[PDB]
Amino acid sequence: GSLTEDGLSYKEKFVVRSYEVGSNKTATVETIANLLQEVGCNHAQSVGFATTTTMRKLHLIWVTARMHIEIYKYPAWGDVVEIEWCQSEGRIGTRRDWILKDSVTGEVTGRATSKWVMMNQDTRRLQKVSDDVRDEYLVFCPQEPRLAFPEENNRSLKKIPKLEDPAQYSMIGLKPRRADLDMNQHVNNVTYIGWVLESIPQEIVDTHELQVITLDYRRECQQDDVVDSLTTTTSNDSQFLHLLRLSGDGQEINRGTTLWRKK
Amino acid sequence: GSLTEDGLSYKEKFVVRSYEVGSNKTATVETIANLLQEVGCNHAQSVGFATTTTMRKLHLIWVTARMHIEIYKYPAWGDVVEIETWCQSEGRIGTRRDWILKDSVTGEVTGRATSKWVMMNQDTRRLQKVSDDVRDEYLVFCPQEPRLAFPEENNRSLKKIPKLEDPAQYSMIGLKPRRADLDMNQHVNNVTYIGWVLESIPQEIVDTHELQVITLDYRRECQQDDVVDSLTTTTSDSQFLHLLRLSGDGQEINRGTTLWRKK
Ligand SMILES: CN1CCN(C(=O)c2ccc(F)c(F)c2)CC1
Ligand SMILES: CN1CCN(C(=O)c2ccc(F)c(F)c2)CC1
Repeated sequence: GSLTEDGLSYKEKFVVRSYEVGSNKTATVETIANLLQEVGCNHAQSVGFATTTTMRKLHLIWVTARMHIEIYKYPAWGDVVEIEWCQSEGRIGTRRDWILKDSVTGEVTGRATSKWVMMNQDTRRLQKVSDDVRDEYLVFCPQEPRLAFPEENNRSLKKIPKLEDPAQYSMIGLKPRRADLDMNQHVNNVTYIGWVLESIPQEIVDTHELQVITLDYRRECQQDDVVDSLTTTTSNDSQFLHLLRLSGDGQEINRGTTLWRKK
Repeated sequence: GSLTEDGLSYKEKFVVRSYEVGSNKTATVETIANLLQEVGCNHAQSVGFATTTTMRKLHLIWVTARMHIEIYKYPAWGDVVEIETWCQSEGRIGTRRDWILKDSVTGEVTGRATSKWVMMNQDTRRLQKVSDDVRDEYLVFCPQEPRLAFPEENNRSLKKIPKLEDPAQYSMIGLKPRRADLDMNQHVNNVTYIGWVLESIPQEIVDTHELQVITLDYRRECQQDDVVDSLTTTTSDSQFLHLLRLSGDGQEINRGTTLWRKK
């Protein structure tokens, strides 16, 4: 992987692995999401980091509030996928975008965008971005807007409602194992995507392909918490409303939507 | 990756990823096990496959009976690990696949693994002896003289494992596979069982020790709709005896042993 000529974006190639594919012999959405986080980490490392010097002084971290992924073609086992930046969104937080391409044809096969908010590591209290922090990362971002999802009214910015009981489908008693934890023993963001998809019926997975997924992150699941995954059909295309909540008290951890197209 | 000059073994390099490491910022044993299966698949493809032509017509497959892994140093996040793999004939009992893991920079051996494979009819699940016809079709891809990752006359890779007796000292109950735990044929990945075994090791052992050796016997497959209980008892460096069984009837699926060294 490497930063581009202007040093304002990062590119990396990945060869799709045997254990990374589903029944279609193409990468799962969870493998794509893992590759997006890997290229994001490599971009932060290449530019000097993604906590800045002022963030470490105040015990502040970047946390994901929303993830949005759109896939036109899932790369097959053995294929090479090329993934390509960050932007300041004022005092609200930051945004990270990705473009996925087939290495052989050069065509865009997917795109993703994510919203990040500033949070104190210890109290877990959200806050706005200060000017000192904002100026420290602006030298690594394009100055003009560069959007993976430019369109006037697009799916990446839609407000998601809260699923009402009873859910049409459900998967109960989901728990993270050590492989679901990151280097700081926190549940990996990609695990929640997998948990959301656990309540989609197998017949939908067998006859449709996942085109879009939008996930809001409200609260972290601790490695000792238990999760329930709920889904209701809202709709050639199928749409679903999703809700992840703590098995006991029913505390919301995530809400999302998926859009699937017939194979 | 590529076959070596004699075409009797295969080598591949991997750069350790951010999501592949544990709290010590080094690859987990599950990431190593995934890399071993990936290099094993690439070796089979490079030599024309690991189901042969007579196996395909007879509805015959290779299944893992035992996996044995020994790690001296886990590669750190961003390091390059080189893995060499080869296969060997073990008469009519079955096949063996061995691996050697090395640090790419120093060239030193950082780990080694061996696995026993048996012939099974894909449909009835009935074990079989290999027989002359299938042996002759894959002997042209194996070294003729013995090449062993674990040569020592009387080593840990060939030890008989006893069955854990109730009550277990430690346990993790209600473990279930999700879609990310399934391979391209919707079967639970072999690496998932390693993770399930490790779920019953207390966190204090993981925090103060490093996993040096793991030996796992595969007796029966977990179906994606089955529920598993993971049991562990200290037998001692620390040693543990392990048992995975179906949550309902208590049917054995796996048995194993782990050896850990103080950090
Ligand atoms: C490691 N974390 C990062 C963020 N995350 C959350 O669950 C989360 C918690 C509090 C918030 F305010 C928020 F926007 C999101 C998923 C996993
Ligand atoms: C498909 N993978 C999953 C793990 N696996 C087993 O659990 C297994 C089942 C029956 C056996 F006879 C046996 F030796 C092993 C086979 C390999």
